[PDB]
Amino acid sequence: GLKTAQKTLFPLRSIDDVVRLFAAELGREEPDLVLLSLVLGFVEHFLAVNRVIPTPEFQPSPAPDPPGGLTYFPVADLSIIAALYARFTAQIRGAVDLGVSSRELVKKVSDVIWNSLSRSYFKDRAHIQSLFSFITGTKLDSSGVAFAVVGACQALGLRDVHLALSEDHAWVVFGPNGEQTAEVTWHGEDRRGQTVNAGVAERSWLYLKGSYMRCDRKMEVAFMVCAINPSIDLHTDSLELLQLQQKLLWLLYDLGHLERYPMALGNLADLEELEPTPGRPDPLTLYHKGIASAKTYYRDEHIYPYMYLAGYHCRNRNVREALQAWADTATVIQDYNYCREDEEIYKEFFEVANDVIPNLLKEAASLLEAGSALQDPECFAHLLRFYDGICKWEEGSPTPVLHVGWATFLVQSLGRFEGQVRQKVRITFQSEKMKGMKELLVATKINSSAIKLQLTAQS
Ligand SMILES: CC1(CN2CCC3(CC2)CN(c2ncnnc2Oc2ccc(F)cc2CN2C(=O)C[C@H]4C[C@H]42)C3)CC1
Ligand SMILES: [K+]
Repeated sequence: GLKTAQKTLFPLRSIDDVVRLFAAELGREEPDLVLLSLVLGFVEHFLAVNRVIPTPEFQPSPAPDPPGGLTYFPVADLSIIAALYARFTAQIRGAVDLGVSSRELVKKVSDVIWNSLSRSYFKDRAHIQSLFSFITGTKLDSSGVAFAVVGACQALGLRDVHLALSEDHAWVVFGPNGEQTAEVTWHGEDRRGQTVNAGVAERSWLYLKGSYMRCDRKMEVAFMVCAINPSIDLHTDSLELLQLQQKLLWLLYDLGHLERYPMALGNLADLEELEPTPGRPDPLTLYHKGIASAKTYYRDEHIYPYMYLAGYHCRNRNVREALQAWADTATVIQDYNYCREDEEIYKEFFEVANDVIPNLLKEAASLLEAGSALQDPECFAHLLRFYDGICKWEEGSPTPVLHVGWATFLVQSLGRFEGQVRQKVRITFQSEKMKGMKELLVATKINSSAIKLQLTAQS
């Protein structure tokens, strides 16, 4: 059952109503993860899953239809939300018979979630992150399973069970000092029931060498807020869900609950880039706050803080700063071993190397044709440092990184820098691969076939 202080806040008729419910919950020692996730999932379902109103091309009279379209909000009645809340609690409270939780108990709660899920659905669909999705559709995405287990543990009074988050995987931590770990969901087959010890030991990006986020209840709220998915379709985001996420992230920010959450700070900066809130820090300040957070709390072993920053510089045509931030990105990855479950960060580096940097340099070339970053040997050195970090990442790893297609874009990006610029650098490389082709990189003529042979040499 819901406390009367919670019920008095319903019905929710606006974004602001939702923000007040979140503000009220975050003022308590145990913000109700199940209540809050159900509200967000309900609002998201009727704003993005079933879009009620779609998202026109002057005259003396008023226009027949709203000339700028409509935004809307689906009213969240207490009756609807409490009914779903009671459904979840009856389910969880019934399936387990009851300040440190044991491994046997955590596995039990995890199994309750796991075995409730549909046997066959597309695990990568949008809008199956929330407990609304779990209750009304018996479907959860990978990290949504972990969040639901944490939520179920809170509903059972297991105050020591918490969400653990890397940059692409989720599990639970528990025990005396939060040092116990259990896999509860799949990634990518599954390691459910295992500890994460072997993943931390293999130095894969997926477990961040142990420098992963151990949430408290307030960061679990921040997680579900980051989990809002505004996509209506591939080309259309719900303005309302973006605005809801933005107001909620600022609320969490002001309470200090994004201090140890770098990707949440980058998320907020991305939103401020599109819709700046007057009186708030500008996006660059927030991007640098996320980098400072990763340095302070996670040993500077996170990748995305620098990709957030680089992307902003890229969209703002700050070529020098973008290239330096990508070089900084590769400098963090170079100390990891590329493992089989690391595909997500691989795809991000792939798009940077083979699309975003080529586009950035083509943009810069269009300015020069009409000082330019393409005439700056520091920019060229940053490009080489980016590839050096990727090569060192690959070096000695169980999985190859570079393939022939990467060499095509490298040759093209090298060519964007005139030989007279390239011949000015004096660089030392970490990777054997880059050491083995330093002279090819600074030669007046760029030997495409040799660079392809060298970049594709087997690790
Ligand atoms: C490349 C760039 C953009 N890019 C950066 C990376 C994200 C996508 C956008 C930001 N984001 C996250 N934000 C906050 N919390 N977790 C996140 O990721 C995880 C982490 C562990 C998991 F197990 C599952 C997910 C997926 N996930 C989310 O996306 C939100 C909540 C539901 C969780 C991943 C420029 C930087
Ligand atoms: K390596």
